[PDB]
Amino acid sequence: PLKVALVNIPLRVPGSDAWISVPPQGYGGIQWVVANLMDGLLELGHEVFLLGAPSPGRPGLTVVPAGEPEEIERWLRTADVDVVHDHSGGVIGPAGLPPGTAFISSHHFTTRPVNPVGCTYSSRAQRAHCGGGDDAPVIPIPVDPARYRSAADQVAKEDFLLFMGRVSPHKGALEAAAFAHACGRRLVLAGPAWEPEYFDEITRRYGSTVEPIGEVGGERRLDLLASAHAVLAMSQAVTGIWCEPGATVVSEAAVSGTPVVGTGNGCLAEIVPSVGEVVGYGTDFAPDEARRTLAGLPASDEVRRAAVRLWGHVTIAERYVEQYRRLLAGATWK
Amino acid sequence: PLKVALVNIPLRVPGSDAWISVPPQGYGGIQWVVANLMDGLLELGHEVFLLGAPGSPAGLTVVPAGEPEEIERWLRTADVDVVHDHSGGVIGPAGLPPGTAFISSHHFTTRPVNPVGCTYSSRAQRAHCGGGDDAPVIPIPVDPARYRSAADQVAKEDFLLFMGRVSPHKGALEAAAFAHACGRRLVLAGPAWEPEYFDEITRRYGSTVEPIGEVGGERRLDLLASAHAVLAMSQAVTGPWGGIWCEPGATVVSEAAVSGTPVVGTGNGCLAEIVPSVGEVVGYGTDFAPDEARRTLAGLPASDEVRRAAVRLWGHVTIAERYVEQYRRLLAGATWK
Ligand SMILES: O=c1ccn([C@@H]2O[C@H](COP(=O)(O)OP(=O)(O)O)[C@@H](O)[C@H]2O)c(=O)[nH]1
Ligand SMILES: O=c1ccn([C@@H]2O[C@H](COP(=O)(O)OP(=O)(O)O)[C@@H](O)[C@H]2O)c(=O)[nH]1
Repeated sequence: PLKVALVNIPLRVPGSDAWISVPPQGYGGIQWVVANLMDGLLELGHEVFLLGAPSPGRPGLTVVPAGEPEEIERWLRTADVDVVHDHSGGVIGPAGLPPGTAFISSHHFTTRPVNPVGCTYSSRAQRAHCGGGDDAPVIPIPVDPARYRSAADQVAKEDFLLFMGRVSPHKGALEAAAFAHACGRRLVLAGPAWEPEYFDEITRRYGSTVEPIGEVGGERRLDLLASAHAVLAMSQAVTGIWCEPGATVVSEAAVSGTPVVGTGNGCLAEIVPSVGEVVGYGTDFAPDEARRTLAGLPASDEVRRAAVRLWGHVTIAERYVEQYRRLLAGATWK
Repeated sequence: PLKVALVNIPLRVPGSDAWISVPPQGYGGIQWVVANLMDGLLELGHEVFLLGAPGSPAGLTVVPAGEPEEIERWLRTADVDVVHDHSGGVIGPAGLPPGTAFISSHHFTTRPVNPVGCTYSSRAQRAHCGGGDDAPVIPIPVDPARYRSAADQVAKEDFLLFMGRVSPHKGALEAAAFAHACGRRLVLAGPAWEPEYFDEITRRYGSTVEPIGEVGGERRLDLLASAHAVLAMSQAVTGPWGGIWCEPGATVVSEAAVSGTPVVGTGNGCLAEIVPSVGEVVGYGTDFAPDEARRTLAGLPASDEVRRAAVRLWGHVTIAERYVEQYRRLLAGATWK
């Protein structure tokens, strides 16, 4: 079995000197990746060391009290692990690691990575857009069904469409509102709204469709993912040009028995069709084609099974351990 | 002489359909770099075609292509010698007519889409973006004619000035901490898009900071000119861009300096390279000893000193000319990174 350090993106609760946790109390895509990843890792019986997230006891899991990047680099210089798995985007790197420690990253950004050697990408669209070479492995966002509402949880479906993410132009909140209005359905707008003008223009334009609820967390987040009719993942090629790297909410919605309407943006082209349908860019959604797009979305059972088949936390973590071992074997790229 | 197509970063005005101009109506430093460069280029006798900024004040030609598709269609048919990208690779070399040269100014913390024919505003940026030793470094240009002069005789005021996004990596908090140490006021000019951080500042340093929100036009210019110093306190903090923050070119420094205002900054990325020309580099974080920051503040150079400094190092003409040099190199068949 491996000892594997998971370097989470080091990040402070806004306003606080407290840390954002893995998993996160609210908004936080990468911290969710690490959490369904570490769960998988541990189920495979690997030893996990959680860094950049000083956070929640389970066997095999060590939460290192290191969050400051220099606290991490220091801890990592003397750490007795086999695999440094960076999820932070290069807050730390390969140099200064003890000899025979393998370096690996999962790339979660639209920009080219600090550390392209031993880098992995959420999608082929991402790899391409970041300049990743052909032998660079593409490994999707993983999802632990245990973190999310199951069929056994008995959460009933309701009428609304759901947006969960930052209320920002590249996330397509306005386009979500335009789709939901085209279907004659409410959009619950769950997410941090930090850009006032764009928020106000959403409500000015689709005020009667959208219900803004702010950033959400814990039980509410899971109940919302579980109950929504569809989750809207409508990222837009705006200024990068925005290419969605891995689209965290697509595995969450699907694993919560919720199908997805998204765009073909970056990674959405590759994953959305497995659990829903891809629509075009913009806000010009003809109503009946839209309601028609809604009514050919799979059922809770089929998306919940596609999620696990394709992105299951154990399956995906096994795809990573095979890389860790290529690395430790003397394998490299790119 | 040359016709240079200059690609601004195409961005809509928030909540509107209209475009952010060059120079920008408010906040935006790529849009100023471009404005300041265009000035230089226009002065040196070249023809400029401004893309990525339809609707801007119009030998300049402002092209009505703002959308990247709109821009790249125009580029595919234009008769220009040089395409100069400032957008971070919203467009690229492929599909330009044969013998059009490609060059970018890299304005970002992250590695560029178009590493070939890329230039960086600072050596920290180039190092940090993985740019080769052959990739020109050419800092932010400043056109003095865009700012207050000595002749303008703007009366200096007591206050310290922050001018940027009130975000953590820009160190608004730390600037408030530095102003409080000096016993001065911090005029906090800029977009506060992040409530809790901004609430964090006002909580710790409420009698120190005067938040005014975003500014432009004549208020902006006067503020740059009347401030006792400008605060450029970027922090080596982790971010949404991914990685540690590393200030690539720090446009506000050149602005301050050419306005007769000295700068107190950190050593973050480019700052280390430009701030000691026009003021003092200080430590990261909020722990400033009063008397020592007070020292730092009274030891800063005078208006005349920094203005001579800005022009000398970052003069729009002198900086546009180092670009042209790079344009001709490319058209002559040179390459790099
Ligand atoms: O109010 C919210 C909005 C979003 N999220 C979470 O934030 C992540 C969104 O990350 P994603 O990669 O989909 O969007 P991005 O982080 O790229 O903007 C997902 O885990 C969401 O469940 C949340 O917890 N509360
Ligand atoms: O209220 C404001 C705040 C900032 N700025 C301008 O915003 C740009 C800040 O760019 P800088 O490179 O210093 O910081 P960054 O672009 O990385 O946020 C500069 O031109 C400032 O003069 C402005 O015009 N009004």
